[PDB]
Amino acid sequence: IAAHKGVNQAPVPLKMERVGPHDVHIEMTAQITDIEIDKGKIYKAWTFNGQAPGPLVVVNEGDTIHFTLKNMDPVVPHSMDFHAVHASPSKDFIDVMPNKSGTFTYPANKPGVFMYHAGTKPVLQHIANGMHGVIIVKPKNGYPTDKEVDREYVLIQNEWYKYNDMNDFQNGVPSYVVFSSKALKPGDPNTNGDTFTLKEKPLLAKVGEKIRLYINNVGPNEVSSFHVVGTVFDDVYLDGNPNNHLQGMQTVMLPASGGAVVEFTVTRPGTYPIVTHQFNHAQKGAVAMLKVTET
Amino acid sequence: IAAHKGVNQAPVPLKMERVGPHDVHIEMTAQITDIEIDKGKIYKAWTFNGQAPGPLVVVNEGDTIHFTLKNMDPVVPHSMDFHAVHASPSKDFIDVMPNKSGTFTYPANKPGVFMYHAGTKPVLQHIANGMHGVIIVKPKNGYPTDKEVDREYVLIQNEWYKYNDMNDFQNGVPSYVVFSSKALKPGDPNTNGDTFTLKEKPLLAKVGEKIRLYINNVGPNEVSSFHVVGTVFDDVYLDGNPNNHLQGMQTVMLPASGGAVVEFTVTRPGTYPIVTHQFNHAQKGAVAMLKVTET
Amino acid sequence: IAAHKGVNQAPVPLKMERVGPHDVHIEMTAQITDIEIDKGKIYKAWTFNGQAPGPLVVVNEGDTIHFTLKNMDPVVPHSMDFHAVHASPSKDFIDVMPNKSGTFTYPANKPGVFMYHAGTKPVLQHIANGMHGVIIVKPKNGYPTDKEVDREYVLIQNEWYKYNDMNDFQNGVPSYVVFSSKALKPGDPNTNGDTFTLKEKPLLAKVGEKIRLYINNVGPNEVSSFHVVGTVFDDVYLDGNPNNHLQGMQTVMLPASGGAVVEFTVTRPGTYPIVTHQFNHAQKGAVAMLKVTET
Ligand SMILES: O=N[O-]
Ligand SMILES: O=N[O-]
Ligand SMILES: O=N[O-]
Ligand SMILES: [Cu+2]
Ligand SMILES: [Cu+2]
Ligand SMILES: [Cu+2]
Ligand SMILES: [Cu+2]
Ligand SMILES: [Cu+2]
Ligand SMILES: [Cu+2]
Ligand SMILES: [Cu+2]
Ligand SMILES: [Cu+2]
Ligand SMILES: [Cu+2]
Ligand SMILES: [Cu+2]
Ligand SMILES: [Cu+2]
Ligand SMILES: [Cu+2]
Repeated sequence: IAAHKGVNQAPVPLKMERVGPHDVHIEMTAQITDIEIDKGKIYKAWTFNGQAPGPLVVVNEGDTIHFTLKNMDPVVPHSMDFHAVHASPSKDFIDVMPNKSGTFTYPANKPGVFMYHAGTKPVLQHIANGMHGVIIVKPKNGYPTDKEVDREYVLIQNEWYKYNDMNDFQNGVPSYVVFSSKALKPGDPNTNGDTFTLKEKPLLAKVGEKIRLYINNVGPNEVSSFHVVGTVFDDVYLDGNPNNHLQGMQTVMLPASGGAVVEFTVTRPGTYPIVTHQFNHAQKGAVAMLKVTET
Repeated sequence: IAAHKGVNQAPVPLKMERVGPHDVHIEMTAQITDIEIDKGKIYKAWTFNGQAPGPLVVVNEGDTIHFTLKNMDPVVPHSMDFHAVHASPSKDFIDVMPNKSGTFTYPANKPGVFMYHAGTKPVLQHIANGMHGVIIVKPKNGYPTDKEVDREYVLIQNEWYKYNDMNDFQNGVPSYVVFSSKALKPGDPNTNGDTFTLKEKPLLAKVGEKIRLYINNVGPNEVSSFHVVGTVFDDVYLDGNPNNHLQGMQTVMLPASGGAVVEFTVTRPGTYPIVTHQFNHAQKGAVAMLKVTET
Repeated sequence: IAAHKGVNQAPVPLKMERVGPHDVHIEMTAQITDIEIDKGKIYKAWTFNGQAPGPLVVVNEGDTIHFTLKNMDPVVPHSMDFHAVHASPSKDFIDVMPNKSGTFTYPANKPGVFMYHAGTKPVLQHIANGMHGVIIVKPKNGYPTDKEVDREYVLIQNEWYKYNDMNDFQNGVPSYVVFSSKALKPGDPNTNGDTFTLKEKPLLAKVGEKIRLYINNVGPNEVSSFHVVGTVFDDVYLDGNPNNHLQGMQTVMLPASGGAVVEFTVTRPGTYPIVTHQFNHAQKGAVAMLKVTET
């Protein structure tokens, strides 16, 4: 796009603050930012806050979100749809024009691990170019396995295609399929959808821990067969809803936009790959690593 | 096919009548009928009753169906397989030759939302060319959320490929992916798998209602990531069996031939898109709309 | 590969023996063996024991497996990952060099129907070339429907691509998609992933029986929409874990590496096709038959 040539807007931190016992303000940007998705390969991504997937958002079940989008894009409108919320899409998920802001308010009344993404037509173009992320809604009553979990991380799967190519987006296999991790607590990694960072800087854990991953497959196009090598999921909550409780799964099927909370024990020191078991995607970049040490 | 050149047989209405407290007669045709699947694009479909997907069939759990197929096709045999039924496929799902009729009888002893389709080899050819549809079997004891539902519709997803091209059917991406809606009660829309009708004439509902959709992904080839923008499914029954009960899902994973009953509340006036969240398919036509008014 | 030219190593039988009330020894080979995947089409497969998928392994919940791999391949390293086990992947799923042996030990503490496969990079290459199979872990307390089942078989789905072509493995549609059956008890068929054997020598059953299938979709790349024509699954246990219990499903969604125990009644004599309902795959070979006789 001519107005995007040479544009690379520095990442802006997410802003969020609680404004009542059940209300939270959230302010994100829409911005065009170079991301290295594979070694030597820069995708000039359409992003929230300069990250793809965008920044993690976490609220409590029953929170109403007062959401502000500041469109830094010089020429393309953007918008936001959170899958967490009940809202009127033709009122509340509408476009914010270049160099403008818009504020929308809506409730998050269901617990889980929800995709969010731009809702601007063509939505496929916006998601593929990098406008996706996850919002976690914490159940008012937690999960029944909460006492057993020792450590937690968030992982997101997404695809990357040929650069802003709608033909490829609709009809082509993905060029890369990738994991990223978004921070829940200080010290957690916070990375972008690329083929390498979570291999070279693996997630960390300690021998014997029960790990929880909040996961979502944001697509745009592919389903995910989520698997952690060398373990079996003790407990899985589809879409992160506590009611949806499965046990002893080797692999979790995730639709496009599909989330889960999975929990597994790592019993031995060493490095545990984390994959989509659709191995063409795994080979095209969708392998993270978890390093488990006596530390 | 030479005998299909210029053939466009007018749609014939489904016939069905109850003949006992647990027996129902059903009579459908197999016919070759031009359907506009996208603006300007006519697919000379292989159809039941001149619709693709075919007409909706609804029976009660425990009903035995006495099924008659009248093959109006001048040259191609057709047949019918209902996924609802227990039957001998090599006896009961057999071909009916051109210009002949055949009657088969079999029980529907499980509740849910079942695909039906032609069972004539190559089955891929018959389904892709348009020989698919849904039969709903109503649970003897309803669903536990029945009292909460205010309005119901049926939606079906299917793909369309290059015209009667077996190479494309087996190896090619779909050209279109589409929703249609089939009527449950007088006044309900009854449409065909196309890219536009449910956008231009959206399904209707009223602010605050709990909506139930009986859905099925008939394929032939793709899985579906079913999602309704601006809401979360309060309750989902996999394959429409009341036992298979999930809560608070943002998106429902549907295999090829996969069904569900999903229920969600629309809280605000406006237009709610309904998608497969595999966005390449959504962009190739698989977006329906639900218009929610203070009416 | 030059060292594989003209190599066709005769299948070697699986070896397994119990060595304690909760310990079992297992010894498999890695070997290069010509398999006919379709009529006239020989794939020089990378295999365990000369079968693709490899031989069936069955242990009891709580068994520790002492596993030996003898690499007969003249030049390629191989390894083994069982999805059943808790293990350190970077210690326990490591390569065995040509003409060497390696022994690894790890527990199987969860019941179900688990994929196993080579864990040697690129893992996609190893699985696609034929290094996959299933290990069943029998629940300590069986399934709640055990008393109702009259007959059991194992079925595995896998794909075959152009011969050792990593580009095709990653980016290409499968050339064949196939079922095979592995023996649970003397007299059961034991076959390889091909387009024809289970059509020409169908599985056998008797009118009125409840059949259980232990199934797994090993991929490498595709999800499976598993369906048995002319019946509905009475009971399904996702991943073969008794807790994960669904009822009355027409079709079961299986991710890549995904397993299940499904149970269905055949009510009438005749031949029942067994498919992935993603019909492009079915047309490319993924149809088995079950012949049901008054015998
Ligand atoms: O299980 N992943 O190689
Ligand atoms: O834009 N569909 O959620
Ligand atoms: O034709 N398979 O249901
Ligand atoms: Cu309060
Ligand atoms: Cu506010
Ligand atoms: Cu955007
Ligand atoms: Cu969405
Ligand atoms: Cu009666
Ligand atoms: Cu009759
Ligand atoms: Cu037909
Ligand atoms: Cu079918
Ligand atoms: Cu003991
Ligand atoms: Cu030993
Ligand atoms: Cu190997
Ligand atoms: Cu694996």
